[PDB]
Amino acid sequence: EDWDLVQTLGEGAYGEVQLAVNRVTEEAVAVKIVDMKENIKKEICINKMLNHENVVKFYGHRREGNIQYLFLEYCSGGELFDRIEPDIGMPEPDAQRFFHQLMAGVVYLHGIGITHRDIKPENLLLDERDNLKISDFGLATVFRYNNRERLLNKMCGTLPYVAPELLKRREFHAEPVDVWSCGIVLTAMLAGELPWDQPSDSCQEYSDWKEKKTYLNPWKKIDSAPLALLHKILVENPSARITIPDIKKDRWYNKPL
Ligand SMILES: CN(CCO)c1ncnc2oc(-c3ccccc3)c(-c3ccccc3)c12
Repeated sequence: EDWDLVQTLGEGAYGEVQLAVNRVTEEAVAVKIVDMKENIKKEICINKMLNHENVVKFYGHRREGNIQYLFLEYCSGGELFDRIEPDIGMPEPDAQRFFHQLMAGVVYLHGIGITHRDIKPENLLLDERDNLKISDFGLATVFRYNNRERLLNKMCGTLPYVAPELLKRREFHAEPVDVWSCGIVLTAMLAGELPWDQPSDSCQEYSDWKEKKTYLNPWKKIDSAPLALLHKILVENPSARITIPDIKKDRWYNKPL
């Protein structure tokens, strides 16, 4: 149980992720390396609640002086982001499959009162069977406790995926915001492109979308069935926006491919 550090698998703010393999049992893991010179105690506290096949497995922590260590399931398939060919995307049947799994993961987190708050292709990893795994709970927080919803007010995430209500509202519900980001993801997957830099009335592309101008990119690359689902998800008003139970009833979602 001396995981030795075979190779860097990436970098970041915090620090890096190493491919730590055992040498006796040879069991691979991803290890997160975080120079504390928070946040870390919340991400662990959260990683400790999680158990699901579309959520990235948490194994342990190790304080070790100045550097925190997170032993997390290894995803040798890499990021969904690299399965998205620019300007093209991917085959509709692969996208549907990744959406299915993504929704199973999100349902699961929401079910236990947790919101991820930064859903994007970069944070969706793929194992060697290409199974989608939600990764990175550093922006993640509790929106439900003792069966009692708390609204959010900390603005965070990544702007091209963030829902309009969180740029414009003092406080807002957690669940629609993940719902929106999942639809920006789906768009990326079917088009190879992000529609806007941000969902704000000062962004031409976003104003073009609200005006149902879907003869522009990205939308013209998207077949009508998935596009009608995107019409229900990317609803500006978070109360009018589609919920996950209803996403699961939608025609494209249930289309055999
Ligand atoms: C990024 N985290 C930690 C979050 O769980 C990972 N976790 C668990 N397994 C993983 O496999 C990877 C990975 C897989 C293939 C190539 C490169 C990396 C990565 C990876 C991804 C990007 C950057 C850094 C690392 C990864």
